[PDB]
Amino acid sequence: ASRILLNNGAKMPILGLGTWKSPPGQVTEAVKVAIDVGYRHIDCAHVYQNENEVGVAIQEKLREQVVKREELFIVSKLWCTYHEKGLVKGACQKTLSDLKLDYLDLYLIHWPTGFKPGKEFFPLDESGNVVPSDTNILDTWAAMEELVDEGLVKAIGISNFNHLQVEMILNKPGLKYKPAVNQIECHPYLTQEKLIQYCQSKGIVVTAYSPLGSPDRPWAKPEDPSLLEDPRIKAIAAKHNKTTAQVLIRFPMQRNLVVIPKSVTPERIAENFKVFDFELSSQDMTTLLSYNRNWRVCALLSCTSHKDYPFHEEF
Ligand SMILES: NC(=O)c1ccc[n+]([C@@H]2O[C@H](COP(=O)([O-])OP(=O)(O)OC[C@H]3O[C@@H](n4cnc5c(N)ncnc54)[C@H](OP(=O)(O)O)[C@@H]3O)[C@@H](O)[C@H]2O)c1
Ligand SMILES: Cc1c(S(=O)(=O)c2ccc(=O)[nH]n2)oc2ccc(Cl)cc12
Repeated sequence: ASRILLNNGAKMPILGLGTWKSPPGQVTEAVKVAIDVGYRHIDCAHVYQNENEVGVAIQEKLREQVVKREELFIVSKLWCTYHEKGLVKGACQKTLSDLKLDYLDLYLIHWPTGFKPGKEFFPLDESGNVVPSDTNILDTWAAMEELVDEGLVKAIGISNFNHLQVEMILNKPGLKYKPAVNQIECHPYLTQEKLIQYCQSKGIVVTAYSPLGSPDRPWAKPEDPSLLEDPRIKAIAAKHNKTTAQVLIRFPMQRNLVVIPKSVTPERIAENFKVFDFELSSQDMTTLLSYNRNWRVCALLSCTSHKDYPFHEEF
């Protein structure tokens, strides 16, 4: 099935297009091509600095009547410098304005860590540590709930929250809306079994980011493990007459996850969508899971002293 039912009663496409690092002069075409070849879910964020250009593509495809707005599922994320109650609505509205939308399908707290507001996305002290905000995650959640009640967003969720932080939200006094989604890094080298089971047991849908291991991440080191080049994964793909990327995308789908591979290459955008016509066996799935090594693309390494840094915790 192409969509998963969320705890807000809406359905979310299990395959979406990622847009982190998609250059602004390429992302409009990427999103146009994606919609043309079947994608109905785009993963966005203000911090990616390309929402205007994503929006141009969405608006053109709506105008062309390639798709209806109700058939699209557009996700964005509240950046860390906007955790303050009085800044959340304006951050959401800037994203809506850039994406050329009147509502988002899903709006996520991008990270649990709040930073000092201002122009800088990573405000630093003179010694290089990120400068925190005193705003706690629970008050930021209350501000997210208001966006649902104002009609700006259909669903709210979280991203990069560890198990205890998810629990904190679920245990919030006076909680009005549960998170619909927790978007986390997940691939065969970071399989996330504990966090995924917890979220799924609470009815929170998990989205897997960096499913191909983000080979374009800015801090890649040549010695790092490489999913797309792992001969063991290549062998599973060859057995199924699929590409390694197609296996890497199908894998989270069969764990009841949503998955958001990024590409700006038209052929790969189309490739990555052709994952609804084959099945990995249970043995394939367990074999892929066995490759876990707790290896992260995204460890927010500049924020490790923040009180809310998510990755000291086991999960
Ligand atoms: N919530 C968060 O904190 C967070 C963090 C990280 C990522 N995300 C989201 O998750 C999305 C996906 O993660 P990601 O961008 O880190 O990396 P990814 O999707 O794991 O990998 C993207 C890279 O793989 C390449 N690629 C794509 N399809 C390919 C294929 N079929 N064959 C070979 N190479 C292929 C892309 O190249 P080309 O583009 O050159 O084709 C790009 O270099 C992001 O774009 C963003 O939307 C969210
Ligand atoms: C890692 C990391 C990043 S990132 O790598 O810039 C990133 C990448 C992509 C993205 O979508 N979000 N962030 O930002 C953070 C902010 C707070 C914390 Cl605790 C960790 C990080």
